[PDB]
Amino acid sequence: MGIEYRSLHTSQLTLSEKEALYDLLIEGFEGDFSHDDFAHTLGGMHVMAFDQQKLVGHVAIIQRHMALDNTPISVGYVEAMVVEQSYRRQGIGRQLMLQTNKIIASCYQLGLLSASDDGQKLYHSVGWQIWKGKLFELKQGSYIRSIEEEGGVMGWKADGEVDFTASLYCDFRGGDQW
Amino acid sequence: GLVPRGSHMGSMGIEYRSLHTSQLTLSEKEALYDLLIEGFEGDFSHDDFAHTLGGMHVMAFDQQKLVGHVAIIQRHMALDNTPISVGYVEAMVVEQSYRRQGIGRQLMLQTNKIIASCYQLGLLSASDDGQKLYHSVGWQIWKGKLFELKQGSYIRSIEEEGGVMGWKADGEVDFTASLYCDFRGGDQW
Ligand SMILES: CN[C@@H]1[C@@H](O)[C@@H](O[C@@H]2[C@@H](O)[C@H](O[C@H]3O[C@H](CN)CC[C@H]3NC(C)=O)[C@@H](N)C[C@H]2N)OC[C@]1(C)O
Ligand SMILES: CN[C@@H]1[C@@H](O)[C@@H](O[C@@H]2[C@@H](O)[C@H](O[C@H]3O[C@H](CN)CC[C@H]3NC(C)=O)[C@@H](N)C[C@H]2N)OC[C@]1(C)O
Repeated sequence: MGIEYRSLHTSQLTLSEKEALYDLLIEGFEGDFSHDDFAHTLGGMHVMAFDQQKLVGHVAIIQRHMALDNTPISVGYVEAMVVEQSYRRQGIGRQLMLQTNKIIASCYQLGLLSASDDGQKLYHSVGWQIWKGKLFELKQGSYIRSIEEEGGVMGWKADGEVDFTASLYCDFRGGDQW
Repeated sequence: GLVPRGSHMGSMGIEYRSLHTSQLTLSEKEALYDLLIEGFEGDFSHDDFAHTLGGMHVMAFDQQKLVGHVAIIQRHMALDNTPISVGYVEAMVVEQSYRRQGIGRQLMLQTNKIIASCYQLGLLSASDDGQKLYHSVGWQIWKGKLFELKQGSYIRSIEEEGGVMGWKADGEVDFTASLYCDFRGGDQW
């Protein structure tokens, strides 16, 4: 412990934090990180962990506009969790998601994310549970169903009640829509 | 208790603060809502207040009084069939007694800064009485066709064409291409 946490919007980042963020994401994902993945990281809030001026952890929360069963839903979508390897064994990830949960709770109706191989445990340990409904994405104007993502997407409710069996229609982006 | 949030500058006795929605108190949320209705003379709907939150706010205060606001929403659209990241400008308003003092200009200058650092294109929907201010800081009429998701299908937004304005974020965007916005409650533009 001894890690200072900062919640800042992309518009508030230093050049130092951006350059440190980019190096951390590449080390953590090492070629699994597209230029599209980097694009999805930007535009919203970043939760960052610092060990005495040098960045050790990061998670981002971006606003997405989806449809939950023909009803508009304001989603805080979680992107690019990464913790430096030497710092992965200190609960930094859990602290990251708890600030994430607060931001989602004070801004959006629903938090969404697409779990990775390393972690479907950490997200579950702070209240995230697998999304059970069908998932759809925009593909050249019309909506295709994202079968390859169902079971990999998890949600988190904040002060409401959302049918985790309903269909979700995500907004359009580059690369992986989820 | 209360700590410094985001960022602050001052211009001619007016303090301007850029805050994310997650960085505002419930009291500040209600002060803003009070500002929006009085400033729009009742035209401001609850769907429009929902469209205001979730992103950044620039807020102008005459001393302790909230006298100006603008919001920058992140929206995910398509240009033709290319993905484009949009900072959508919402709920621009200055209190009636505080017009003619350069507050809307300063609000938009901060808006341009936020957009330039975060998104590829700024977009807004302006009134015919409001196009003059955004033109004064580089915004141009969008020339392409506009589309909106209605019940899962894209329909042409004929009534909004000519009323949407854009501001390129240090790049190149063809303002004659068509725009396919994201789904939301209330008015899509
Ligand atoms: C079906 N089995 C899965 C397999 O489809 C795949 O899932 C991918 C998921 O990981 C990825 O998002 C994660 O990777 C992005 C770029 N690499 C950065 C954000 C990161 N999540 C954030 C919260 O850290 C999604 N954008 C796309 C998913 N297809 O890889 C994991 C998997 C379990 O094998
Ligand atoms: C085609 N002639 C226009 C006419 O369609 C209409 O345009 C509307 C536009 O104004 C409105 O957005 C403005 O009002 C929102 C809620 N009222 C708050 C945000 C505010 N823009 C923010 C930046 O101040 C859009 N959301 C919907 C548009 N239909 O009214 C104006 C008009 C000139 O008559």
